[PDB]
Amino acid sequence: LKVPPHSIEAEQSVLGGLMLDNERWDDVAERVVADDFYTRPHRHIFTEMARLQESGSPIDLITLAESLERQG
Amino acid sequence: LKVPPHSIEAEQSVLGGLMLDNERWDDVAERVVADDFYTRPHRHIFTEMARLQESGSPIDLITLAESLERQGQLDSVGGCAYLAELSKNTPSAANISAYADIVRERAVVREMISVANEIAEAGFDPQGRTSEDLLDLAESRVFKIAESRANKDEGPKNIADVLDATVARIEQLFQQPHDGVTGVNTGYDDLNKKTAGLQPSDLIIVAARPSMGKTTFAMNLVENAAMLQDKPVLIFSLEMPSEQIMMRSLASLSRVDQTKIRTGQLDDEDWARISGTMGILLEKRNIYIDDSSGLTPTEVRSRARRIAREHGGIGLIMIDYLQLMRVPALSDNRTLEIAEISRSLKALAKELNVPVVALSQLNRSLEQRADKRPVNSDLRESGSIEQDADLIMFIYRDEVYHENSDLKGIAEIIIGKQRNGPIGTVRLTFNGQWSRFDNYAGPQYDDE
Amino acid sequence: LKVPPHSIEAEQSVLGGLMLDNERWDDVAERVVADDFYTRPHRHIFTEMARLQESGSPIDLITLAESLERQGQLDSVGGCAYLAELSKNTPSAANISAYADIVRERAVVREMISVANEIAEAGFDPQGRTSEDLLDLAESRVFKIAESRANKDEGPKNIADVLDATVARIEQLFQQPHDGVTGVNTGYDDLNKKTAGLQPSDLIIVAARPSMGKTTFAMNLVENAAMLQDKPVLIFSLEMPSEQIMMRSLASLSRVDQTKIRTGQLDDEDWARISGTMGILLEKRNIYIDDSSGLTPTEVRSRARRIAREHGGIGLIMIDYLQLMRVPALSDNRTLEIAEISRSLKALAKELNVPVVALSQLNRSLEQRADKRPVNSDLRESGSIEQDADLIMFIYRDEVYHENSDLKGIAEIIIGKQRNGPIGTVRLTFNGQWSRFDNYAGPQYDDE
Amino acid sequence: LKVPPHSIEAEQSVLGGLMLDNERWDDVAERVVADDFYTRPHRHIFTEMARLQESGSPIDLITLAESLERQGQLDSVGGCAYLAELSKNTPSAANISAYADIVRERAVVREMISVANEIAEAGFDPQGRTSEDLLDLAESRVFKIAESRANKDEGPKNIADVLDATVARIEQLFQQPHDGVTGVNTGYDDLNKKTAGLQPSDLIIVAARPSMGKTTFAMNLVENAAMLQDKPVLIFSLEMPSEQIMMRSLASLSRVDQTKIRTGQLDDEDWARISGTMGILLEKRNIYIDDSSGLTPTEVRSRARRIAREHGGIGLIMIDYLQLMRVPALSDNRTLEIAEISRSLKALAKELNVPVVALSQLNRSLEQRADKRPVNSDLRESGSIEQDADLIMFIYRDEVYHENSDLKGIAEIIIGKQRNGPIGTVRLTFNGQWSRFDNYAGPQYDDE
DNA sequence: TTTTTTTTTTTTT
Ligand SMILES: Nc1ncnc2c1ncn2[C@@H]1O[C@H](COP(=O)(O)OP(=O)(O)O)[C@@H](O)[C@H]1O
Ligand SMILES: Nc1ncnc2c1ncn2[C@@H]1O[C@H](COP(=O)(O)OP(=O)(O)O)[C@@H](O)[C@H]1O
Ligand SMILES: Nc1ncnc2c1ncn2[C@@H]1O[C@H](COP(=O)(O)OP(=O)(O)O)[C@@H](O)[C@H]1O
Ligand code: ALF
Ligand code: ALF
Ligand code: ALF
Ligand SMILES: [Mg+2]
Ligand SMILES: [Mg+2]
Ligand SMILES: [Mg+2]
Repeated sequence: LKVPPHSIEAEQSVLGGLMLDNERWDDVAERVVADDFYTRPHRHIFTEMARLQESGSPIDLITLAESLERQG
Repeated sequence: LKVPPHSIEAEQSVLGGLMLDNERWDDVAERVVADDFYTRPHRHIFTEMARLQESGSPIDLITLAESLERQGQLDSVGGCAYLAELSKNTPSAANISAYADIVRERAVVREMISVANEIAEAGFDPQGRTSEDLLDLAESRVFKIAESRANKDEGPKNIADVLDATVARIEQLFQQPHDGVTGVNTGYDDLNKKTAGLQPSDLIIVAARPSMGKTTFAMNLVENAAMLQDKPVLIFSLEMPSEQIMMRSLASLSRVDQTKIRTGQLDDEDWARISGTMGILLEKRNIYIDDSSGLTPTEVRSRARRIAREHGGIGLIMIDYLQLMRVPALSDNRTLEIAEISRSLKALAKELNVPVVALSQLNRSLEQRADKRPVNSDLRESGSIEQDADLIMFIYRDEVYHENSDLKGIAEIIIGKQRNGPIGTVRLTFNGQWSRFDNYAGPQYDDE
Repeated sequence: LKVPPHSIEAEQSVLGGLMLDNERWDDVAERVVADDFYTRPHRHIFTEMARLQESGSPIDLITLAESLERQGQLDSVGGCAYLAELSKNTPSAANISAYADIVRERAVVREMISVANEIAEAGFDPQGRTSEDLLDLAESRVFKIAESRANKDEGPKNIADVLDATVARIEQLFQQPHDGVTGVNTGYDDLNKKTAGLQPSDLIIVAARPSMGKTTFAMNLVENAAMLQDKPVLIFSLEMPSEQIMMRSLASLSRVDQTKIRTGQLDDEDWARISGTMGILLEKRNIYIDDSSGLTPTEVRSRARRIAREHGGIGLIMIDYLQLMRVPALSDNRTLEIAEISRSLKALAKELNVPVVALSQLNRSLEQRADKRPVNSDLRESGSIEQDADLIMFIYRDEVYHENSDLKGIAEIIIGKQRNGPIGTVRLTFNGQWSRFDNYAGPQYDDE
Repeated sequence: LKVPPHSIEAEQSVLGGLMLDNERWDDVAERVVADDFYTRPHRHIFTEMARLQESGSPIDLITLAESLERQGQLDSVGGCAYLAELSKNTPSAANISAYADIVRERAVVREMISVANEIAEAGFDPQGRTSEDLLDLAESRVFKIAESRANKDEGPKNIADVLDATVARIEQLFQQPHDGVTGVNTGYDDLNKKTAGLQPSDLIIVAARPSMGKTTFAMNLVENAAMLQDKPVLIFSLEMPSEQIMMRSLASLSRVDQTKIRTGQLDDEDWARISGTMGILLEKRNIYIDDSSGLTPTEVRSRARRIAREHGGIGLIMIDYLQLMRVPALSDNRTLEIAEISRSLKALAKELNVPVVALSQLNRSLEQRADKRPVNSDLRESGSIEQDADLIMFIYRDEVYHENSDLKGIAEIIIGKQRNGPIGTVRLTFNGQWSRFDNYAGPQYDDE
């Protein structure tokens, strides 16, 4: 089982920073997309993050937790 | 087991936030109330908070703890540590609106779930109630749910409210003495008399046959808007590269034969003029160009939003042109695709409160007629282009069709539609060499 | 477990009665169906009985058993022995009707129980659904449940009652000393002669090409109706903001060129007239404006009923315009979507007993003819728009198409369809500056 | 084991009717012969009656038993007991026409099966026969079945018949017209000739564009049928309330301008006419009208059967209109939904033996052509409407499309299909004021 | 399977 090329640490840094700040969303929106993330959990979080952002709502742990909870 | 929905953390944040800043008290109070919480101690804290606010006492930890201790509810809700933890987990007070909005949503869902349980309880056991009564209770409960929302969806509005807003708008328009130009200045005084500028929230359209000056006129509008105000203007050039557009603009502003610019056979005076134009443009710096091809309506909206957010709003956006945009979801039916694009452009204008100037092409049926001036029903593939547009300007140069025309170098701006305003024709001198439309100083010919 | 209420005795008595006396099968069919039975074997037996009866085969203990064996359901239902026991249990079909109603009540109770269960699940597992989605779901389920109670009592039956009801209405109208007008007063004498006002329970339609004046005419009818009666009038402006609608209606009533109102260049006399209009509007307070975009037929019904309930009925409903309404279910077939919208609006008018005025657009095929007067088959996407409307009015302004036309500032209201009246043309004056249509007091031209 | 199709009841009913009435034996003999049955003893009986008719002896129980006893066939046919039973099965001798046709139809089907069996036999065992022999044998058999049917409208008339018809009709015309009609009266003499009335078990169709008199014509047929018979008539008005339908009927029967009735501006003379009409209608009391909306083929069948059983049969059924019925099961394919609806109506029509009139709409393609007269291909969603229809009438009014046409107030009924008789055009006068059609007494232009 | 809206080429009156 050859290891597919991926970097979890970079993904974790990107997801955490976006949680910290909202002004850089554009910086990452152009660069990466939901399909970019390797692990499905990260893919789910980014999709929820995008859904909140395009709704014009603040990004935070509580908002993300509820939004992910809504979709199960 | 099924746990009724609730957000303890959000309940913590809303309670925590107000203790720092009380200015957002109205925002939290109007949005949510103590009945929205799922945990009883939180309801007790908010009830105390509302009482303290009504008493004029500042909202803070010390005042809250004092009130709870005096009332004896401090033990029930915790204490100094518990209330300190309440504010500790708050991410930011500014976000409190979202936390309050979340709390409202959880309460609404709980209210709906309770109603569903009440409906199920009533249905399972008639308790002497007939079928019709059960329908009535369901209707009454549903109406209550739609009643407890407190609008939130812009339902029908009484006429008294509308009159108050409209008369206010007219009164403020009275004060500012603009004398004709309510919207963006077009730069051609004959055109301002009819359009009164490019009004915000409009979908303007410029249409003409190929090589009639459609991109030459639009760029003149963009140049005049940039120099006659201070807000950024955004250009989506899906047809030509950015370099070609700028080569024309230098020729227009500096009034230098664009053949020399494109070819490089420039003299000393031409260099002097171009240097003057460059200084002016770099002094303002409020023009943005995006020459990417085949953009979808979503990409157009996203990029416009970012420019507006960063630079404090937009003043005008131009699209060149409408039919080059793509909607991949609707690609089997070109008629539906064009209708979707037109609707999106109108929606974008409303959202940003900015005029959108989208160019368009024309059918070939115009060329089978004895009279070759355009009409509304010539717009290409135009299902709803004629219906959504609030203003339609056609460019017609008679010299193209009749060589011996008397109107040599006199273009006509035919206003084919204007929702709020008259229609007519405007004559402008066309200097193709400089890629420019100028005011027609000649004698005014009455329009029929 | 929560066993749903049921009465197998009524089902068994009905089944025995059908097998004994097949003549009373109508009594069962007019109260219950195959799916009303608590036990599935009863449902299979009823369905087989219906198939046999529809084929002319008698419903007895032999034919039903033979049919079940051929279809293979004889094993699932139990066999001939179960049918034999059902025959023994039921004495006679003398009281079959009472049992059928009980089974209908049980079937209804099972349905409302299921609806309550579904709603509870949705609240417990919204799966991301917003509060509105469940609200509309609750409304639809209530409407479906009440549907069985709408028309389930009587069918054709009497004619004597039809004559009694009809003659009574003629007497009421005869006694009432009205001047030909029986519906809402349009405000234009020539139009009242042909239409006799906007009749209740009708679907009126106004159509024309872009910028012909569909909204200008429609708002004039709204203003005249509001001033000439007391019941509220409701407006759905899916296209223009409420503010723009008010500016037009403020210019029409006060007769002030709307150019000044829009631009704010008003003198003292204009402010006097606008003040007079505001006084009159605020005295009545029976106009409601809703400018939400993209409303489904369900939302239109919900908001219309709420206004009627609060203010004791409606007098007129205006929609601007048909094609802008949405039906997400039928979002693939546009033709079916338009057909559904038209059917719903006609039903809404009948339900509330109030004329509904819905505007519409026209095809481009009109613009390829020598005679450019609209006809019924020009309505856009119009599957059943022509087939459902009770009255269709077209707006034609000749001066738009011929600059030399003698009819300058004259509009023709072409009545393209009317089920219960003549068709013809009515000529009015168009004052665009004021956004108004006026009676054509000038010389009258007989209509061929 | 596949049992060849047959109709035992038809055989028994035909035999009994012949025994009772002897003057109609010729009609039965021409339509069906002894060999056309399925059971040998019944064929023997028919041979006995044919022999008796050849000798001229009366045909009845006594004569039939005498002939059978003399020939020894009395025991073969079960004796005199079965001879009496044959008449006991027959309700009446007048209805022998339908039973004889069924016997002929089964005979044709049996012959087809035998030919198919012979075809399989030859193909399975060529015996040396070339493919040409097999094909020629098959072709000859097909022609025998097709040509061994008699009937009418089966080819070009020869010369001898034409000459006799020419001289015969020339002689008759200059003396008297000699109109036969001899059909289920529709009230219009010119229409009875081309249709022989509305024959039972058919599925008639009326089609036209919106607002063409489609409902006006159907109501006139229902009224005329009601007065000229005693059997009840039924109406399913899925579009207009019973009040509006009754208002039109009062205007039509009493010949009163229906605008006055709608607005109530009547006088003493008009009230006298209406009172007279109400007396006549209540005297008969044989019209039933249902205004339920969105019915299903099951619901109409149940209601129609109930009315028939209560009052002993239905003389006519009218539906307004076809496309408005609903079939929830097939609620995804409209084409299949309409196909099921049309099939169900035809099944009901033959099941009750009563004409069924169903209205239908038309496409918009009709208006595209230069000739706007409808054709059978214009029926809307016509998956199977044309196939099942036994008679199709289109309503046309040239005045609608041409103001200067000389056919003012003239409506053409275009028969686009018919089982028996020709297809042509029938002119009528359309008095819209009274919501009525009248016989075209004017110059009867020769139809080309 | 049916109804709708847009292009482009031919033939006729
Ligand atoms: N140097 C020049 N001299 C004269 N005419 C020119 C020159 N450069 C461009 N034009 C003219 O300007 C016209 C407008 O071009 P353009 O705006 O690209 O048309 P559109 O964008 O409507 O297709 C063209 O018809 C072209 O002939
Ligand atoms: N100040 C004005 N002077 C002259 N004509 C005007 C003025 N304001 C509006 N109009 C005309 O009134 C018409 C009204 O258009 P509108 O009511 O929007 O039609 P629709 O609603 O069918 O699109 C427009 O065609 C416009 O040209
Ligand atoms: N008083 C009247 N004067 C002239 N024509 C009338 C009058 N009343 C009704 N009509 C005409 O009778 C026709 C009947 O239409 P209708 O039968 O409802 O159409 P459909 O064929 O769709 O059922 C209408 O087109 C209407 O114009
Ligand atoms: F060349 Al073009 F619109 F025809 F830019
Ligand atoms: F602008 Al419109 F009908 F064409 F309101
Ligand atoms: F008026 Al209709 F079918 F078009 F009854
Ligand atoms: Mg261009
Ligand atoms: Mg409008
Ligand atoms: Mg009708």
